[PDB]
Amino acid sequence: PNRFDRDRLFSVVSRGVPEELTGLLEYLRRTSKYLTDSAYTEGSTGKTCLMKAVLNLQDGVNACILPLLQIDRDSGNPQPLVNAQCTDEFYRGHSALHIAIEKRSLWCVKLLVENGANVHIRA
Repeated sequence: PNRFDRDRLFSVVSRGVPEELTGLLEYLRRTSKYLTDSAYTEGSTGKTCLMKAVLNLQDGVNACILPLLQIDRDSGNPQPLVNAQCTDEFYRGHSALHIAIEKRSLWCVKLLVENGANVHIRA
């Protein structure tokens, strides 16, 4: 439960259960890496864990988002996966804020903007 991989982290966030997220901070402070690294994001497009987390919601609730964002800001590159955007020509610049706004929800927008972001970021 210390060494984390993209696939298992994506499965963890997908279920919306935040109990097994104990270990992200320990790994990030042990291997000296952030959560915005290529090791956790898609290598073809640039999709990150926040993206998969917000693409799946249980009737509009995903409790893992709060622990994920707080741990991200607790340790991360000056962009806490809120300005890190896709790179594929199909979806260049596509960030988490647009994806959150897509599903026709508002709370996710509240949290994403509150923790800080670049609302002017464009795709």
